[PDB]
Amino acid sequence: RVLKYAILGLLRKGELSGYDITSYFKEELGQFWSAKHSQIYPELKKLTDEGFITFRTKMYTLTDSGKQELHDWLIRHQPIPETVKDEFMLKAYFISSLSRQEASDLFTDQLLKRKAKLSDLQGSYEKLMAPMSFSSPDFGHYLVLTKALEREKNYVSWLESILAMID
Amino acid sequence: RVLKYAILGLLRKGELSGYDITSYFKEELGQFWSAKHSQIYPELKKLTDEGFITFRTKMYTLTDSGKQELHDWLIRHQPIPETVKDEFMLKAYFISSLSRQEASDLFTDQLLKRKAKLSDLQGSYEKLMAPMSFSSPDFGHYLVLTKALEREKNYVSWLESILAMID
Repeated sequence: RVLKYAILGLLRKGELSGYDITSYFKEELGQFWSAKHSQIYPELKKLTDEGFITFRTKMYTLTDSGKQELHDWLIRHQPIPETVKDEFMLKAYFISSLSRQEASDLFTDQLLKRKAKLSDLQGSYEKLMAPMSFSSPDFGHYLVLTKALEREKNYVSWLESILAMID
Repeated sequence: RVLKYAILGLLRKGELSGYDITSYFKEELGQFWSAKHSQIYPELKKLTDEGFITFRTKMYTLTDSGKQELHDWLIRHQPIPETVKDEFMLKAYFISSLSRQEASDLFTDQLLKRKAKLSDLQGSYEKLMAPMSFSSPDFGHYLVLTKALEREKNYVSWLESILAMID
């Protein structure tokens, strides 16, 4: 039920259609929480049968039960997950099988793609910021944007310093 | 076949038993590439039927075919994946449903756990470094250690600066 709390959360500010919920997944949310389109409507239906959302004629809204379910999940302290899979880093672990030139080529290609990804994130940041506060309506978007930005900058920085060792 | 290239890579320096391959997963590799124990021996068997590894009496070794298969995968340029799921960041996106105090409590608990995780990584780093070079036999381990270190430092740093905004 990977989509349960994503959908409950998307509804936290009022009603949305199933189209709208899908677009929120295909846009700013499905960067850090991707959904298969084949899973949205089963989850919507399951949340309905569970009494967490209701609908009108189709526009879904949180029920009070759904609001409470969302709230309990938000404040819950969870163990931090096991490291997220990174296929490139599996390669890095096995670097003894690469020549110096092949490792340089591999890391350089990775650096290029992550700087390019960083560039897209810096664009979305300047678009969003075109004075942030806790209760600002965009604070949540600002949180995921800056986390992703910081993450790519650090990845870029690590790649550059390994390239400086390799080369 | 999530384990295919992890196992081929574990064998790149010579023969290993299935026990040894499992321990490499339960130790330094299964941090950034976890395996279910129920998947190791099916993968070993599949790689055997594929001619990528062979065995003696059970000690598995790469075949020349397996070495080539590993090599082709290493040098291949792949698209960088969609962002890795982070449940905490889904919460951060939905922060408008939290009071200031609840968000502070949530972020503070996250900061504590990631600093503690950073501490374990800094210990493994000082243990490993008890003068790194490209062809050093530990370079691969040094790559995954420093990537994970840099990653937790940046996460800690981002959490601290959000806490400085929230509080």
